[PDB]
Amino acid sequence: NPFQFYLTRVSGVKPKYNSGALHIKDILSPLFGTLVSSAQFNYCFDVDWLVKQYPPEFRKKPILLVHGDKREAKAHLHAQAKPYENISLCQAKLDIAFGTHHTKMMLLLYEEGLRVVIHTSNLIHADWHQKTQGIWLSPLYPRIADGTHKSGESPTHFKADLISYLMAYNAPSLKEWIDVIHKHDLSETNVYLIGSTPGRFQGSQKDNWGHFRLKKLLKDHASSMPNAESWPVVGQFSSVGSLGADESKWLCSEFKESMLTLGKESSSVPLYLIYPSVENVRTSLEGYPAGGSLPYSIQTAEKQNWLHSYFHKWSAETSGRSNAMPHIKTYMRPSPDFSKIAWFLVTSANLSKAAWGALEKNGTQLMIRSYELGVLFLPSAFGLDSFKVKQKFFAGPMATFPVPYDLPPELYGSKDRPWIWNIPYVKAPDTHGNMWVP
Ligand SMILES: O=C(O)c1cnc2c(C(=O)O)cccc2c1O
Repeated sequence: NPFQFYLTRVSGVKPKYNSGALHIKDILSPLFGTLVSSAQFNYCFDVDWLVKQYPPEFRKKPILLVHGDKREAKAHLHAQAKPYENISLCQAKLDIAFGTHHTKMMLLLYEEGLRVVIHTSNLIHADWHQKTQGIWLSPLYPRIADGTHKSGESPTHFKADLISYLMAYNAPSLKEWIDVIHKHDLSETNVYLIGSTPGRFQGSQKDNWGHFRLKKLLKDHASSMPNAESWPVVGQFSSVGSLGADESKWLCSEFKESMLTLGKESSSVPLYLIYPSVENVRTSLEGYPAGGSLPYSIQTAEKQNWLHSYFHKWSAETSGRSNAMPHIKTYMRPSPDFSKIAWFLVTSANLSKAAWGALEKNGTQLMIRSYELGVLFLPSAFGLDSFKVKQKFFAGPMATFPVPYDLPPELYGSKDRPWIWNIPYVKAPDTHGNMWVP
């Protein structure tokens, strides 16, 4: 397949639903390359667990942990890593309030080249156990011969864009990785990088990040089709931020407007949002504890009940993952009969202004609070007009895109409620016999 989009392994599904899936031990295996050094960008780390996922022969190679923790949380992470002399830490600066470091990425330097992994899982056991998570695996990027002067750039500008993302940290440990990337040939890359970094961007920088970055890519590298107004937008996420008192504040005014862009020309486009119901969580493989990773608070939700009429259940029969709660986040543009898609994005970014950005200063400035990272699949980058949707995710022309959940999405029933993690659920027990009492 050309897309190299994978799901993580799920404990408890039949082997046919894990055949093409990846565990972190598979990604770090010597079959993928002979490791020299690695950088782990993430949010939450269990360092003891993380080191055990590297093959024994590679467990003393240098590891850089890139995180956003401050104060006591920072001290706790340093204490976790102190027993391992080969682990260094890089604290991503977070100068805007309520921002976090959500980017999930591995940089893997081998004897044989370089690989980039952009994914959705925290580096803790539970995120790789029974959740639906997404992985994009780069090709093995060869080193450019010393003395050869090549760009090593792809038609999607991935090399320059990844360097630009890392430069935004202003961090000495990442300048080392920038120099590594400069020395490798990334020309085979067929995805576009979509990142968020904290800041206030105007003018020439407005299109670099967040939902304006997506809009720019869709204007430049996708084509509008007739009846484009009939092609829905689908967003699928594991958390929701405060979006405002009604849909016109942000969701349907600037977010949806960026997502409905196609081509360079001058809305009743349906918007489907997929987010687990309480029943989805109760009957999941993990039971109610799965909701520990779906952190929608009652304080936020009670301020935006208008939002929940957009919500659709989690269903993933196509990949055997209906009971594996989603921590992947995806956004896409299906055709009116959901048989084709105009593009697909997998990312760390949840449905929030912090992650995607919000316009400020009379619409002249995009303010982003957090670090996020994802990759965009555009048909034009594969020589196509659209992607056909793969009917079964793990089944057998390889130019069909593996969408990991069912289409069309199913609207919440009248008795369904969105999972809200900080209220009790004591009416019916979960798959382990327990209630939820936060
Ligand atoms: O992967 C992430 O980016 C991420 C960020 N935050 C949380 C929280 C929280 O914000 O307290 C609670 C539970 C899960 C996550 C999580 O998975």
